[PDB]
Amino acid sequence: MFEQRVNSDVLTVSTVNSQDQVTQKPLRDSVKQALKNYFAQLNGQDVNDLYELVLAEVEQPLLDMVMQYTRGNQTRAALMMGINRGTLRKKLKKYGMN
Amino acid sequence: SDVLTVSTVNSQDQVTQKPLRDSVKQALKNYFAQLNGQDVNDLYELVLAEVEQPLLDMVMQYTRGNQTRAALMMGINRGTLRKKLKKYGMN
DNA sequence: AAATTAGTTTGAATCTCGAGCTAATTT
DNA sequence: AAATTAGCTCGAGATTCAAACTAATTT
Repeated sequence: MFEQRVNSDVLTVSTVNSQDQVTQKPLRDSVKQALKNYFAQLNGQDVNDLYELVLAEVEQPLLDMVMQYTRGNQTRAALMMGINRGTLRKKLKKYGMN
Repeated sequence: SDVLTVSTVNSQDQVTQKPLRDSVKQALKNYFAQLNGQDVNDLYELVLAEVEQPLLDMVMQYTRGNQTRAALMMGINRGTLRKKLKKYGMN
């Protein structure tokens, strides 16, 4: 009665295909594309922060959204994110959202 | 300027970059809409996994399997990297 | 009025880190 | 042969955690 939703189709993005149709592709694939494009524009420059870089690009929208969902309620936001309330306050401060 | 972007296409078949954070934002709005007040619980490990896997995968490809060079690029410890590689069964 | 949340501290537990070593692999 | 990397181990330092609490806010 319940069709399987694989982990990769839980967070998805609208895309356009070779027959000009709108389809949902995983968010992972967006991340793959951002990076292929990041790499292509390196031309041998040194990177030492790729993890923090990516992590930010993802924490900011996540906090942004969960805070809107909870209408500013930090205790609720922490409970649905699955992290300590203090940890959250730390992150909110890090991105100027407190 | 924004280093992490993706390609979008509009109705006039013109292509344009957009920040990766915008995709994430779309994805979450879509997730929240799809659940109607069902409780969300581990949203941080969820997203982090969706992002850490293709990150490891792309960097390992770029360094051709070299874990030591990979960790250096990412700015994390070689142990941490191995640990993450274990976590997602890429070993 | 009661209930919940914000803001804060304290210490325990978990993670991340560099460092250090040898065997295997690449150069 | 020399050089680098993989796979370990061991603390040390940093981070996340849950408890506590009271003031502030929302219900």
